[PDB]
This record gives sequence, structure tokens and C-alpha cells, in this order.
Amino acid sequence: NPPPPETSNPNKPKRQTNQLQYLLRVVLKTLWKHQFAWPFQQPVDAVKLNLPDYYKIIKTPMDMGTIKKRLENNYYWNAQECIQDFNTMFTNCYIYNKPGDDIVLMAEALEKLFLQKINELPT
Ligand SMILES: FC(F)(F)c1nnc2ccc(NCCc3c[nH]c4ccccc34)nn12
Ligand SMILES: [Cl-]
Repeated sequence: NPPPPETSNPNKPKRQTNQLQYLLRVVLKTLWKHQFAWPFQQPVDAVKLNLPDYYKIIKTPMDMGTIKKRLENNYYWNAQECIQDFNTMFTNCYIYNKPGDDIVLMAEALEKLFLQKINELPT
């Protein structure tokens, strides 16, 4: 396993915005409770899950546990940065797997719910 993505970086400029607060309170916390959220709540453990090629393929890993901790730690500058992390998470699942795989069906459902929630954001 490589080290997981950082959740703190003292030199990085940070900001609290209404949209980032909404991404944590509403978007993250709703997706987190979905029946399909569990594979995505922590970094992929390639040793535990016996996926020795996972990080041979996936070079920008991302997961909702990392996103949650970034949001709680005030890591982001803006909502778009956080949205990009969600998109990286979904894309990684699609890249490492194949259409029709159970885990891909899970990511597809979560991505549709994610887009539904970010379609309208607070001002
Ligand atoms: F680690 C991640 F994020 F779960 C993840 N991303 N791509 C993948 C590809 C395979 C995988 N095997 C872990 C156990 C498992 C076997 N069949 C499943 C069907 C749905 C969910 C988990 C599984 N886990 N995996
Ligand atoms: Cl601020």
C-alpha cells in the first residue's frame, strides 16, 4: 500500500464556505449512509482486499473517508476542489473495474445521488 492521501497541509491555503459546509453536512453525510457507500468509506487497502494491482493502475487514489476528513479539517479552498475529489473517487472505480461489475453498479448509483445533491448548491 502507498500512503493514503493527505488530510492536512499547513502551507495550503484554506477557506470555509457555505458550499463546503453543505458538501459536508448534506452531500457527504447523505452519501455516507447509502447502502452502497461502504466500499468507499476508507482508502483501498490493497493488501487486505488482495488487489495487488490496484495501485499499479490507480495513481490518484481517493475515498469518502479522506474526503470527510478533509472537509472536517478545513483542507479545501473551494467546493470545486472537493467535487473533484468525489469525481476522482468514482473515476478510479470505473478505471480499475469493468462495466457491469457489482462495485461499478455501486459507484454508478452513488455518483447519480452525488450529482443530484450538487445540482443546486447554496449561494
Ligand atoms: F476497495 C474498493 F474500493 F472496494 C474497490 N474498488 N475497486 C475494487 C475491485 C475489487 C474489490 N474487491 C474487494 C471485495 C469485493 C469483491 N467484490 C466486491 C463488490 C462490491 C464491493 C466490494 C467487493 N474492491 N474494489
Ligand atoms: Cl474562511
